[PDB]
Amino acid sequence: TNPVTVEVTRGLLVESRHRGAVAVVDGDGKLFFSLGDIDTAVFPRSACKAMQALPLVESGAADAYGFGDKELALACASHNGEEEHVALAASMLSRAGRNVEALECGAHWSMNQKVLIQQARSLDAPTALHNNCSGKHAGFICACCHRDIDPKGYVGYEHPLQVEIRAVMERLTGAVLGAESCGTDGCSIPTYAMPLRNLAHGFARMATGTGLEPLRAKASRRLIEACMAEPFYVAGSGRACTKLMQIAPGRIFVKTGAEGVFCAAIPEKGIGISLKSEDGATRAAEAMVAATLARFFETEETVHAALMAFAAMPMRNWNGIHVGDIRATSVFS
Amino acid sequence: MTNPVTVEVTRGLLVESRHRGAVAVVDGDGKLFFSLGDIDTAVFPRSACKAMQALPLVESGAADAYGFGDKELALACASHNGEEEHVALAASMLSRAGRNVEALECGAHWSMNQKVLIQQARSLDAPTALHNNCSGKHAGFICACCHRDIDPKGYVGYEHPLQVEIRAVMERLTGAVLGAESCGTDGCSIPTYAMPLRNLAHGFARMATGTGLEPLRAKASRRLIEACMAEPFYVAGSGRACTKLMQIAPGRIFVKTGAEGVFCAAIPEKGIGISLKSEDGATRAAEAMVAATLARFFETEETVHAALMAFAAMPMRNWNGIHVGDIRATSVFSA
Ligand SMILES: [Cl-]
Ligand SMILES: [Cl-]
Ligand SMILES: [Cl-]
Ligand SMILES: [Cl-]
Ligand SMILES: [Cl-]
Ligand SMILES: [Zn+2]
Ligand SMILES: [Zn+2]
Repeated sequence: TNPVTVEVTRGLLVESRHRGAVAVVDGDGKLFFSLGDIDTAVFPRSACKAMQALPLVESGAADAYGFGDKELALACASHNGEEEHVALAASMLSRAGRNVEALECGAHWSMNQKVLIQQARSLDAPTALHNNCSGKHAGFICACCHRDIDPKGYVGYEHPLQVEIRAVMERLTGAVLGAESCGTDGCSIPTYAMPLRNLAHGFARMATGTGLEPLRAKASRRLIEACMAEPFYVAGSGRACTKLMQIAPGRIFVKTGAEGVFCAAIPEKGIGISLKSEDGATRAAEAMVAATLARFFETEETVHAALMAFAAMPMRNWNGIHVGDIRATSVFS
Repeated sequence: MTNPVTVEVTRGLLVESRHRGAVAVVDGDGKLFFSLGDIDTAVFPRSACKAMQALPLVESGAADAYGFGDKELALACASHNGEEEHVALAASMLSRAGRNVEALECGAHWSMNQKVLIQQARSLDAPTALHNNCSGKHAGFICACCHRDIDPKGYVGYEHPLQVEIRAVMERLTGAVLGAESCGTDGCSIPTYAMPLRNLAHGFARMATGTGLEPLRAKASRRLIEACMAEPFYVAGSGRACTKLMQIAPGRIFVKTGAEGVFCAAIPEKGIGISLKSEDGATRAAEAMVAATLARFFETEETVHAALMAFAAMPMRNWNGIHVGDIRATSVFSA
């Protein structure tokens, strides 16, 4: 029965309240911090894209097509459909001998307002390349092509790619990922509900290598380093996931998920983080991931300060007037 | 007292996300017909109570002096998309008070509606104060001031005669105490007074019924509610919940959204007022919750009930158009 994790104030008062759950786990699976119910299956949605990109790396497809940090970042991305994202994804497909028509994710306008205005002014309609999951889906197609697997139907539950992804995520998290746990994601691929505890543990393991074979440990290390090295390619302009990974370069891994999921790691402390705003609000998940991270940087005041700017964000109206704050509650203390 | 789960968002076989909330349904006499959760704790009505804020426009006689039909009264009660028709009409309402866009103190922003925003972006460098979802309410405020020879400059300020009047009107409609402690600044820079959901609902029941109101306030309230139901495009716009909900049973259902997951409603013919809040402020929950609450009163009107249940239980389709799960008001709305 989940505690209030974020308050949203106006004048002297709380106007809105979010409840959520948080799991912080080390490489060995030891629990360092928890809020609310970390045992009920939650859909990680986009928060677990890095786990899904392991096939791209472990298959040798990354090395074969000359993917560096930018390409791997995109594979792990919910991007804004900025031209830089669109041209990188086209490039990943091109090097595999494919193009946009291979994408099975469908098209949508940026979920960033500033980026949508630019799209609206430069395009008649978005393409599948503008889909926030185009880099992941381009990873998928590249993984298939490299291995001589026809990418057609790569979204299918019993396509060999999704078979491999399910086995990989079972191994990382120790969760049972089958029909019971399964739903269709925004891009038409499977997403697998699992306890927050197991999702945090999966991330701790990618972060530490603990419990993984060398190949999976190495491929996990490359994916995380790539996201922290090219955080723009994970999200883009004005995005929480990009800015959070610019506070302490190379030290903090974060990834947003649809419906208020966040995953994080701090490799150097060997911890994985997962959390869920019960109502699925993004603003709550952002404030909660910042408050949770800040616990581990209390001794580093400029990093703590930067994190607290997301844990306690001012809101201004259309005239620029401060009206209240979105703030993580004292349960983070 | 903890708020019950009012809305579930499903994916595959599971609940993906849950919203908690509160609902009050009150008649003209203040009798409670239906409630969920805490309807006693102060909540900010935000734009949900624009119809009450429009009383000075009508009761001053400003609406009649400036030739306002149902469209102008609807816009005055509106959180509109900033479509061409809303922008022109706001501009007309100001023009009749001897004013223009510079008179507006609400500031500018791009459309609440994505499709309208794409249109705005393609045809404008930046939006003006006229494009602001509250520009009709603000044009009304300025017109009420100009008609009475009150200087509209600083019309947003707490002790400006308009704001003093709005507090007095809203205390009379709601029976709520609206002072400094309850006050916040709204998205449009005017005051917004947190009050119990029960008091908000009662205020709408009284506008809906005339019960407890002096003849002039009773008449002015009937005019505002009628205009909103007569011209629901002007209350919101293309694609909008508020417009579509008032096109289900033309002239019979009043609704209005508020920022942070508020809805207010009335069904004048059943003598009832409705208020509600998604505790987490989610629009999608408040929409599901107002549709389920309205549906309770139309169960034997199968076309209307079905049309309302299309908002209370709604399929989610992904970018490829595949059904992935539902946004559904829970069963506490049937019990
Ligand atoms: Cl996105
Ligand atoms: Cl392994
Ligand atoms: Cl650093
Ligand atoms: Cl003008
Ligand atoms: Cl009265
Ligand atoms: Zn996706
Ligand atoms: Zn307003």
